[PDB]
Amino acid sequence: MNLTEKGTKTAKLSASDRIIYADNHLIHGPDDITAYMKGVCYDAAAYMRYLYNAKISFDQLTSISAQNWLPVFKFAEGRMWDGRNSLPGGKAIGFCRVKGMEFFHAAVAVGGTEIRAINGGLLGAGWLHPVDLRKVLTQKNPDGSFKYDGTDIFVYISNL
Repeated sequence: MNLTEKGTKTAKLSASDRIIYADNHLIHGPDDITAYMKGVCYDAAAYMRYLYNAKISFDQLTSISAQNWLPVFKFAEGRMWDGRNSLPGGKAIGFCRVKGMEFFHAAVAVGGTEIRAINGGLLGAGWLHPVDLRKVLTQKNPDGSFKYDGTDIFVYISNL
């Protein structure tokens, strides 16, 4: 992804300082992830995982863009959200159509069932406008999918 001047400075902090930085400026606001990187939902999620010391090199951060994060997140290899329990703070949350497991959105868990994201409409339309998944994904199917916008989706917690 492309970084801003501020996103570059923040990315080159030590692993320790990056965690402290995310906690103080981003996971609960008041900063907007768009002030750090110029990407879309997947890049916002990857940037936050990188700050929390995920297995992402600076070179991967500054060369992988948008959907190319999908083989790094490996969402379908993670834990399915059961629709009721808390999401682990700072983790990447992936949303896919059941049919073909086609991922269309990524968010960041910020506590309980709340998420921050960009470019996701009802699943997060701005980093500073958190969404409670329990308010949006209320109807759960026998397969563990949820009814969303006329179709069925899975919710996965990336291990990244």
